[PDB]
Amino acid sequence: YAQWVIIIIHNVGSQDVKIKNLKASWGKLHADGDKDAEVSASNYEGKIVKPDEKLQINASGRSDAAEGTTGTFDLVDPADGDKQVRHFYWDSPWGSKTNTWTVSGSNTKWMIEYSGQNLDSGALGTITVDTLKKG
Ligand code: NA
Repeated sequence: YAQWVIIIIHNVGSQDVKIKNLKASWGKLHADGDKDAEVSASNYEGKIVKPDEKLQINASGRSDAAEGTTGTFDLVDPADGDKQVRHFYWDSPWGSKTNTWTVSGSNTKWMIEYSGQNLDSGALGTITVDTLKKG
């Protein structure tokens, strides 16, 4: 449980954004403040984050294995036929390997800002992702 991430998507613009394809390849997804309460990625599939709302994802390594947390998701634009906005990848591996947080993709109608990631040894930490559809 030393390897964990909290990802907070904050819609700071005026247009809805949508999450799809959340998947942890290592570790689990869990409820806020509750690593023992696992949650399904399907609870997030297609969820809309409205203006000024936040959506929180919590992921951690396994309780009974030397396994960190790794995963991906996409943000898409529900006003534009779920057009891809950005792809996201996280990795907080068990052991000495540094952490990774990677945002990728091109959709010039959107601005995406993130901060909080710990790229050194230890947990990736709490990453806030602000989203804004440009006017
Ligand atoms: Na690590």
